[PDB]
Amino acid sequence: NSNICEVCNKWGRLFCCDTCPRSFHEHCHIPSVEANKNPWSCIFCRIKTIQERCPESQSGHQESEVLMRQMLPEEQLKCEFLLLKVYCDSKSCFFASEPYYNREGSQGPQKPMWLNKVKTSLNEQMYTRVEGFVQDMRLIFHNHKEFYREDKFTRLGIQVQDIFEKNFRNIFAIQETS
Ligand SMILES: [Zn+2]
Ligand SMILES: [Zn+2]
Ligand SMILES: [Zn+2]
Repeated sequence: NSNICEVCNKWGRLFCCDTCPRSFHEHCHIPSVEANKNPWSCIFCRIKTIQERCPESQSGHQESEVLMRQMLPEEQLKCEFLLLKVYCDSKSCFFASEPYYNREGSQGPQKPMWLNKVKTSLNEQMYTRVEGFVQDMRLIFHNHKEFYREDKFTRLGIQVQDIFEKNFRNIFAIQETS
C-alpha cells in the first residue's frame, strides 16, 4: 500500500485498501472508513466493481436523465466518489468549511454552501435524487463567482468547478460532445 492518504497526500493514521494499493485517513475516505470489514475495499475499488458487473453502464448518458435518478445505493456511491474526487484537489480547502461574507461592494449569497455540508447531507441520506447533490455542488462555485466579482480569487471557483464537472462526466458516463 501507499504510505500517504490518497485524498490529502499526507501521512498519518492510514487505513489500507485490500484490493488496491491506496490508503486513507479515516475521514478523508467517503464514506468514513468502516469500523470492521476484513477485507476492506476503498470507494475506488467499489466503483470499478460496478463498472465490471455492468460494462454497458459506461455507454454515454444524457445529463438530464442522470440528474433525475433516484439515490439508490449505486447512485449514492457514485456521488460519494464524485465528492471525494473534489476533496482530492488541494484547492478544495477554500470550499470545505462554512464561509462568511464581509467584502466592500459585495453581498453574501442567499444560500451558502460548502463541501462539508454536502458531505453531511450525503451521510444523512438527505438527497433523494442525483439532482439534489449536483445542484448543491454547483451552488458552491456559483456563490463564489458571484461574491468575488472581479477579484482574481474568482478563478479558484472556476478551477475547482472544472474538477467537479470532469469527474461528473467520467463517473456518470455522460455522452461525450463538442
Ligand atoms: Zn487524508
Ligand atoms: Zn481500493
Ligand atoms: Zn449488466
